[PDB]
Amino acid sequence: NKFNKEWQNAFYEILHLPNLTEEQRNGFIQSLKDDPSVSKEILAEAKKLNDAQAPK
Repeated sequence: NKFNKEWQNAFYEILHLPNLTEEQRNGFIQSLKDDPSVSKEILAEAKKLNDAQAPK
């Protein structure tokens, strides 16, 4: 199914990633909406970015 539990978990994980600016956050969210089938890969990249942006 297009908007499965997968898609849902990615949305709320990305929403709560701390090190993303707001622009980045809503960018990954827009991608999730524009292409639900790749929700897994969007989530990975968001974590990858969030983690690459921890202060100190």
